[PDB]
Amino acid sequence: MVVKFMDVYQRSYCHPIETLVDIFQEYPDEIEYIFKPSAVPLMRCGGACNDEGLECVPTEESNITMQIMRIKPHQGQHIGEMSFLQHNKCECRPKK
Amino acid sequence: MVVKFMDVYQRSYCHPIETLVDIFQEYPDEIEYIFKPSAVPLMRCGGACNDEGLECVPTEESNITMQIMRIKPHQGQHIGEMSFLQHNKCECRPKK
Repeated sequence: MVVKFMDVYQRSYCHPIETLVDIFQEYPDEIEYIFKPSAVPLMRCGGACNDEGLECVPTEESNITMQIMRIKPHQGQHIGEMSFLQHNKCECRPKK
Repeated sequence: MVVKFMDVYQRSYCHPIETLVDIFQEYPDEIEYIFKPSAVPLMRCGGACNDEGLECVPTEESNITMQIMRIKPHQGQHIGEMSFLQHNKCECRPKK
């Protein structure tokens, strides 16, 4: 079959999407660590907007705490809680 | 609460993930066109593997056809069918 355009557009439109997010990218100051897993799944805004003058951005957010394996040379592996930001609501906004 | 490590790793482990994929990326030979929506959601392999000599790749795939709006600046627009690859099964394999 074929997905009809209106259906394709609505499902591709700006909304919260579970996304794999690199841990080190979120915690840029932890330069001595390697994390396992290296990326975790987090709800993040993504998708289209009606006119190019707009971008998909969060209008509501919250945090989630996860146990992450933190590995630094000579310190063996540690399992530690790390907090990550999630997007609960998304809307199209003018590119500032 | 806190998501326990075993669950964190399991949810982060190589598997098919609904991913927003840039159409022009899947069809880089379609220069003249602006697609709308510019990206669509497709199931794509993503996630961690146990050791770094491995990468998450598809081991079963399929196709999905969607009606996409094709725009040629100052030339009008057409709604047309476009085929996209989908990943149905993923596995961690050597980075040959």
